[PDB]
Amino acid sequence: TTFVALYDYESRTETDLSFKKGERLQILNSSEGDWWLAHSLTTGETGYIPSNYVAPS
Amino acid sequence: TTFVALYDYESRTETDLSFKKGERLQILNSSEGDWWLAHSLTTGETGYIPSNYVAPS
Repeated sequence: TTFVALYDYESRTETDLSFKKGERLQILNSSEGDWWLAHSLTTGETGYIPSNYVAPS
Repeated sequence: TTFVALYDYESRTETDLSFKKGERLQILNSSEGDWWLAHSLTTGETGYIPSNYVAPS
């Protein structure tokens, strides 16, 4: 249920969470799901996608 | 290896990927890993975290 930060992390966008090594973190359930780095074969664009929006080919 | 978009998705930050239903998407390997929505019990802040930066308590 609970995780611990292994390294510092500085936020890079409005939506990520900054934390320090040692912080205790609780994972939450969103409707979008986990986010994956993806490349669109249709458009050539790249970036993070919500896993719950996609299904295997 | 390949996934298909089930719904349209409009990007909300500089780092996510917009796509339309039907696009074919390839998942890529980054050093940060998959991203999870998390709540810091240490600071009370909330947002997405790189999974490879944390370990179970």
